[PDB]
Amino acid sequence: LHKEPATLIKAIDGDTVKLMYKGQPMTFRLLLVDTPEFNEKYGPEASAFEKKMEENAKKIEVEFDKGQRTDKYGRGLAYIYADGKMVNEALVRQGLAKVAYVYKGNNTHEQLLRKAEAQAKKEKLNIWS
Ligand SMILES: Cc1cn([C@H]2C[C@H](OP(=O)(O)O)[C@@H](COP(=O)(O)O)O2)c(=O)[nH]c1=O
Ligand SMILES: [Ca+2]
Repeated sequence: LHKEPATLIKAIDGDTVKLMYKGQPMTFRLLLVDTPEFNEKYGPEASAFEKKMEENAKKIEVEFDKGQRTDKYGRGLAYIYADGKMVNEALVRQGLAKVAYVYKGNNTHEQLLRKAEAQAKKEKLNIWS
């Protein structure tokens, strides 16, 4: 896998964000995670966390996996990095996202995120509280 550039356009919620990628606006859906909807318990906290992480970053990157790069809704499917730190992993590690939507051939960082989930659950953080 390879990191590619992108620039924040707008935070949307815990697991979607609008980025400019190859000079075009795109909505991205974070691979391998599920945040609560804003509507839902810890939804606003997940959204805030993503937003702060992305907005505070000097450099956003996107990293596609080996399989499909867009979903059925035309969202890009990627791992997103903020100043080299994976947003997908960070949400999971803080108990603000569950590992979810693990489809074969876009699951390169599954075990990394599962480990983060186990640590969050051990610490009874947020969703695991
Ligand atoms: C994360 C992810 C979601 N999706 C689709 C599956 C779900 O379909 P449905 O909309 O039919 O439920 C939806 C979940 O996204 P959200 O969690 O943003 O709603 O996005 C993929 O197809 N591939 C993926 O990697
Ligand atoms: Ca969601």
